[PDB]
Amino acid sequence: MLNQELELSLNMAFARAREHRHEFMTVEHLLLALLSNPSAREALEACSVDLVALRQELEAFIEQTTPVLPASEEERDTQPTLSFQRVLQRAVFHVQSSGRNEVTGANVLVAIFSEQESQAAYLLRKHEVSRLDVVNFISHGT
Repeated sequence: MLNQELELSLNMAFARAREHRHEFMTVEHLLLALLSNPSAREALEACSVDLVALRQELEAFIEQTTPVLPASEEERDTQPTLSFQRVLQRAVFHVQSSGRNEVTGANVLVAIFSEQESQAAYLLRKHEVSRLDVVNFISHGT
């Protein structure tokens, strides 16, 4: 049910975490991946969000908080955490309820706002991304 561009973003996120040997991937990794997803980026530019500043702070936070695998063996692949899974599950079932067939990066962006205590949500608020604006742009513009 995921559209090509969203599948690409998720694959890129996985491939990035493997390159970095990151032990797990949180909702913050997901948001970082969405900053270059056309659907989610378009929604963010419509809100006049400074994507450069947002990306830099998100990247800093990830590197500073994500454990990195030692040159040792075992668990070579990264694992999505409960926040990463919840957000995707939320988007998928919200789209299914809207009668639409495709899940886009923008739908996933809206779902991230529901992870209220996450650093991802904190940074969206910090950078003045109103969920109301995002939702209005999606309902009408897509």
